[PDB]
Amino acid sequence: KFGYVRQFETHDVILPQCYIVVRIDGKKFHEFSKFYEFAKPNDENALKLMNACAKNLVLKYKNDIILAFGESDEYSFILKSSTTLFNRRKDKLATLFGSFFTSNYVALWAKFFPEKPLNIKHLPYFDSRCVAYPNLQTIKDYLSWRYVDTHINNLYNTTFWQLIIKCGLTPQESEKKLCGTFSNEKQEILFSECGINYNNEPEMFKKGSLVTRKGEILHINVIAQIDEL
Amino acid sequence: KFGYVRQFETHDVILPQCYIVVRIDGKKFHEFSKFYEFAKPNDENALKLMNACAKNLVLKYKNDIILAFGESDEYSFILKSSTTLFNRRKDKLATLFGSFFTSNYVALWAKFFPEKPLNIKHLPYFDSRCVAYPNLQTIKDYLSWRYVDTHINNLYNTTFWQLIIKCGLTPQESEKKLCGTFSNEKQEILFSECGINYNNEPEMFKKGSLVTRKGEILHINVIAQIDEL
Amino acid sequence: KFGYVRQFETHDVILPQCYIVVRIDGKKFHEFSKFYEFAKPNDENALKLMNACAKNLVLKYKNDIILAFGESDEYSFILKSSTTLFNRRKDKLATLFGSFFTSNYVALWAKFFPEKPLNIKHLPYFDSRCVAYPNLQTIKDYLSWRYVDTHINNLYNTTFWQLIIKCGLTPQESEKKLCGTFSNEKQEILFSECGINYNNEPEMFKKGSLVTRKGEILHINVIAQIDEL
Amino acid sequence: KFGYVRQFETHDVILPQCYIVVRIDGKKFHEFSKFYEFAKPNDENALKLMNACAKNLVLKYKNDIILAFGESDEYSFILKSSTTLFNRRKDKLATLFGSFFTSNYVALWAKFFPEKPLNIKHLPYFDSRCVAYPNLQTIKDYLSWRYVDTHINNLYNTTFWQLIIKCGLTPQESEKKLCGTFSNEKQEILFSECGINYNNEPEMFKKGSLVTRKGEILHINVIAQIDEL
Ligand SMILES: Nc1nc2c(ncn2[C@@H]2O[C@H](COP(=O)(O)OP(=O)(O)OP(=O)(O)O)[C@@H](O)[C@H]2O)c(=O)[nH]1
Ligand SMILES: Nc1nc2c(ncn2[C@@H]2O[C@H](COP(=O)(O)OP(=O)(O)OP(=O)(O)O)[C@@H](O)[C@H]2O)c(=O)[nH]1
Ligand SMILES: Nc1nc2c(ncn2[C@@H]2O[C@H](COP(=O)(O)OP(=O)(O)OP(=O)(O)O)[C@@H](O)[C@H]2O)c(=O)[nH]1
Ligand SMILES: Nc1nc2c(ncn2[C@@H]2O[C@H](COP(=O)(O)OP(=O)(O)OP(=O)(O)O)[C@@H](O)[C@H]2O)c(=O)[nH]1
Ligand SMILES: [Mg+2]
Ligand SMILES: [Mg+2]
Ligand SMILES: [Mg+2]
Ligand SMILES: [Mg+2]
Ligand SMILES: [Mg+2]
Ligand SMILES: [Mg+2]
Ligand SMILES: [Mg+2]
Ligand SMILES: [Mg+2]
Repeated sequence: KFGYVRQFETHDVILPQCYIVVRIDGKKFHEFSKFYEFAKPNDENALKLMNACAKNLVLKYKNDIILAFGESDEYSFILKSSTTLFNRRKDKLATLFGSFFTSNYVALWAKFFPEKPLNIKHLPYFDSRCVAYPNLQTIKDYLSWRYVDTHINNLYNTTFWQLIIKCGLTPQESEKKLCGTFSNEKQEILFSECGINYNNEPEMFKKGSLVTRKGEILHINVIAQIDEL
Repeated sequence: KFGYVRQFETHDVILPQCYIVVRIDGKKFHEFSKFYEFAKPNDENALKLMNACAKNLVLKYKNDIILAFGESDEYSFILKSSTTLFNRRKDKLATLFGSFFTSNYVALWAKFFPEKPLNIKHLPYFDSRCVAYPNLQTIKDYLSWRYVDTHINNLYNTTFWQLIIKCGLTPQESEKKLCGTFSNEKQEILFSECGINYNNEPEMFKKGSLVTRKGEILHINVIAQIDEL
Repeated sequence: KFGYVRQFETHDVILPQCYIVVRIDGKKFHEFSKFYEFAKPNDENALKLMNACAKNLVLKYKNDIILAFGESDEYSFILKSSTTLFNRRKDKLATLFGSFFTSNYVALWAKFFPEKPLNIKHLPYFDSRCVAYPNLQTIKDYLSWRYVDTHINNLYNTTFWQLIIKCGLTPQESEKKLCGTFSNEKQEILFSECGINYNNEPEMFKKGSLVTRKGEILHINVIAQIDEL
Repeated sequence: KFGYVRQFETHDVILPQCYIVVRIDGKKFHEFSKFYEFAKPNDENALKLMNACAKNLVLKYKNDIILAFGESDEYSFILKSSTTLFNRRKDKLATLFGSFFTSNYVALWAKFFPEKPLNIKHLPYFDSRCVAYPNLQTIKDYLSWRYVDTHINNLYNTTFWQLIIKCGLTPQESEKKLCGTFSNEKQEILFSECGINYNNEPEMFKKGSLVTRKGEILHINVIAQIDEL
């Protein structure tokens, strides 16, 4: 009857024998972490909750997910190249993982933050993406890339917010001080002038949250994913 | 450094000057509605909640949404043929609307169901799609199609469940009984044997839930949407 | 047995109810035309060959083509927004039109250039493209855009080559010479110094080449394609 | 000015680090070879024409092709997993090989068939396609799939037409006579009843036509393509 409109849709699928990354990146989590007054560069609970949602998800698809890695508002799920999940539908993959994740976020909020509840006008909601990785080397480098990303970001943010806190700086000059440095330089700027050793930093913050199937862990890259299969 | 993995993504975008439909349809909502013991054929609270999320979602993007229409676990949001929202990106449209709606559902569950709190192991989560409609007639027809679908379904399901309830039938001979029947025939099964008149069914069940901008109403297809532009 | 590799293909199609443009443009036609000594930026024979090919093509699909417009090495074919040809498929439409065209080119060459035969090492070969246009305006404007292009460029290159030919200019100072000018300014540069009038330039050069179904004509935009339906 | 129409085009490309195949299959080659009265089901000259074309094609892009394999009206060209050609664009790869090839066919037709020239109303034109293969296994299997199809088809069609030709059979009873047979059974039907030995059938008909870079060979699968890289 009016059914012909269904003609217009698109059911496109990810290429066979490719890994699938589904990545989830929270929308405006700058302002979102501002409103609920998160813990500044790093909120132990906010990050842990992310981990919770991620764990529940890889638990949910325990067969198709090799592992996951979370950063800020972001979390990444690796789908084995052989997966038939959702008949390899991009939309279904992305949207469904995202909704499920979002749903676990909202659900589990009460546990991690009895402090400040959700109000309404300001809510979490997340982006989701399907990315095709044809061979193992690429997935490995993808995962690495995220890991880099977290490393750099925590470094910069940490030595930035210490300067404001400890040395009383404004956002402008704390930036100029940090401009053009190295990884090591900032760690010195942390160690002497901010007076804090960066290795003494908690390990979930530096090296990011990596969920294998079930129980989850935090360390660098040694690719023993090579072994897990 | 590793950044070339971003080389693998796809930013594909809805063709310019096309109306957009972002459709949301809950996953495994049969099991969902069974576990929380929804009101079978129709749960007033459930549908209303759905409506709440919708109202908040067209509120959120006021500029780009013409209107929305909800059915069961489904909602359809129309975007204006000229919209730049999220730069016309399929992924972002779909996934973001999905997260948001979902987020809204889990938030407002506390409100609509003090009866049964959420547990965990059963959580609401929804699928999302983008569709591209090159002209007004098709988008119109689309909406029509949805409405038709809700009218037909509601009639079948209603005479089905009143057969089971009132006359104590098993699903099978209720199916074969209902098999190959017609409109007036179902409604006849309804009033005589099931002792209930169909026109007195709440309007929101029969004709579905239509969200215009801000507040929302429930009737058929008469295109007064044609006038609002 | 090995047949699974077939499952790797992609069957993607043009969104329904969109006019379709198929554009053909010959690769390296600068070097090509330079090799075969085409006449300056205007060769009656080459353009007539192109037109003949296109005439053959709209002859071939008389059912799906509204009309077609040639400029240089370019030819654009407008398929009706309703067409089901090749089931609306990109690969088939681009490559098949391209092939067909290329084949007619190479066929009818001996006709249009009995002067010089084809050699081998340099052969005509053409890029083809599929574009979707969701309504009338867009299509009209596309066509416009093309006609525009042919008109403008006919003027610029004409006066350029007269500056080189008649006035003995080198390209560089002919370019700085023509730089910044206007339409009638250029026509004057043509009329006084180079001794030719641009209104008597052949209407096929100026207003571009246009083929409706069957017989073909050259003028501007008066969109009388409006009526044909 | 009208330029916005260009914003409707589509740049979609092949996923990085995938072998590409460009396959070429002439539309309606049944009627073409019927019209030009080709040789039963194997025309030596037709095949070598096809071959010279593909050689010129691999010749043209010597950098990005591992090799090419032709069968009937078909030819397949394997592009290396790392290729940047046409910036990996679907449209350009398909249409360009399509057109070059078509051009080469029509050109070198003179050489291969001095017997009957091309006419007009019946002209060769070819469908072209792109396929992405994420790994060597699959590209190998692709090729295998092809060689398989040609071997199988050559036997079936050969004893088919020998049954028609020599024993005076009509297509129906040849079709049944051949129905459900095995390889060796068919070669029998060939040796006892049609009087011909399928071992002495020309290796270019049986084992297909394989172009490595430059000069080209006909044998089976022994993948020394593994070493050439
Ligand atoms: N305060 C605070 N913010 C966090 C924390 N974890 C993540 N975030 C926020 O999330 C951001 C991560 O980068 P983005 O995802 O690009 O920020 P975004 O603006 O929310 O996301 P987009 O709109 O997609 O660009 C940071 O700027 C933080 O503000 C945290 O533990 N504490
Ligand atoms: N009992 C009850 N069920 C509802 C209500 N609203 C929606 N539903 C359920 O939602 C379903 C709608 O159909 P689908 O969305 O295709 O069901 P689904 O199995 O969850 O979805 P998929 O797994 O993606 O195919 C119905 O079968 C209903 O059971 C309600 O108000 N009451
Ligand atoms: N000499 C001559 N050249 C022509 C004529 N018509 C078209 N051309 C050539 O066609 C070109 C038109 O632009 P393009 O199609 O972009 O040329 P191209 O660089 O060979 O094509 P691409 O590689 O696809 O960009 C001019 O540079 C001319 O060299 C003609 O009548 N005479
Ligand atoms: N007689 C003859 N036919 C050949 C030869 N080589 C290829 N063919 C034709 O090639 C065809 C291969 O299949 P297709 O190309 O799919 O046939 P088609 O109907 O012409 O093409 P499509 O419309 O694309 O399906 C066979 O039907 C043959 O008729 C040959 O050497 N001799
Ligand atoms: Mg973000
Ligand atoms: Mg981020
Ligand atoms: Mg559903
Ligand atoms: Mg449904
Ligand atoms: Mg060109
Ligand atoms: Mg041009
Ligand atoms: Mg064919
Ligand atoms: Mg074939």
